[PDB]
Amino acid sequence: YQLMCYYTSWAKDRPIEGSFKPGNIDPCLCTHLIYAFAGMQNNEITYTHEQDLRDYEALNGLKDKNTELKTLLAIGGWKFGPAPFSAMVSTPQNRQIFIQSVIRFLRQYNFDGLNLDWQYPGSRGSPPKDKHLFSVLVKEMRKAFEEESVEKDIPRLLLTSTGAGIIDVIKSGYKIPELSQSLDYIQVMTYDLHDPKDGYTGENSPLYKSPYDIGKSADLNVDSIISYWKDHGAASEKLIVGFPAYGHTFILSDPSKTGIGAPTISTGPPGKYTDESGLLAYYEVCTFLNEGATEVWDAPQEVPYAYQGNEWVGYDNVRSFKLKAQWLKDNNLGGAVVWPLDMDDFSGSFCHQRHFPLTSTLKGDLNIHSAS
Ligand SMILES: N[C@@H]1[C@@H](O)[C@H](O)[C@@H](CO)O[C@H]1O
Repeated sequence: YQLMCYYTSWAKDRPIEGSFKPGNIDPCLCTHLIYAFAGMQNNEITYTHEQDLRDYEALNGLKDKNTELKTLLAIGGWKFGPAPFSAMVSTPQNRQIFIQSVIRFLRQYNFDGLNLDWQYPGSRGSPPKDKHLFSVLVKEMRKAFEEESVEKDIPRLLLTSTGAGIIDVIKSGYKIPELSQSLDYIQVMTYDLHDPKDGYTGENSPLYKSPYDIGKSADLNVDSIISYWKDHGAASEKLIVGFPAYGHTFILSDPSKTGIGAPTISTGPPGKYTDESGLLAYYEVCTFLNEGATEVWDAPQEVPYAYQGNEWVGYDNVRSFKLKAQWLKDNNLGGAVVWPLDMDDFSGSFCHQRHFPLTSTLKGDLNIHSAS
């Protein structure tokens, strides 16, 4: 199995004790490390900020301590949006320019591969044709990586891609049979399945359906999502399950109702270090628990959730990860991806359970392999 881990670029911009630098990561903890996000300019891959080139050098410099470790560069993301991709895949000319720049760029900075993260190739403003086009880009990109590897004579560069965790998004933007043929891996976004927008309390990455999940919500769970992918042509070995190191905060309209499906008003207040609304890193949830937040286990969905006053949090802990890692033996080889690493108690300061409690669990249960 593979233990992939995301390293956010804006993580080192958090308050000192909440700041995570690329060289602070354990080289033997993951099998694949993915870099926050790269940018695009003139249908050419490029960095987001000059500071980045220094993160690349430090990120790949870990391959000295762990020779089997592989690093990938991710382009895309939610903020990025579909617009730039739609325009880059529009013509074979633009396509060939991106692909070559991705090769030059990746080979120059010592990356072993590229992670495409086109947030939804068929929705959010992307036309239906992009479902077909996205497929073309992959087949084309896979082929050049292949030629480059033959002529230059070096291990081929990996090509992965994220995949929707929402049925209706998968149907309009992903050609799974063809895609599962050209990609090396598919990181499935099995998280954010419920958010304060829904209007009720829900869970971030539930393993199973909730006795309250009705209609399309019945599929809003790891088990159902993975099965849809598998049933539509995706190879189990190539599927990589999403493991979030954070939770989502809601605000109960009645502190009397603190269970799943409880009526909500809005997202929760920003956390001390991760400054957003609606979220809380794993280590930030530990403080919440430590300050008297009533912790309860969701048996039907196999995940935890806690609450304080009118503050509700749906997250994941070591127990939910272990339970999820055992389920992962659905020949769901390949394995899991931690999203994001910097949101795990990397220092042991907040959750007094040593470094990377969540990732350490996945690593042990997936028996991560490394002659080091
Ligand atoms: N590439 C990022 C990932 O960090 C995240 O796993 C995915 C689904 O949320 O969103 C993307 O934009």
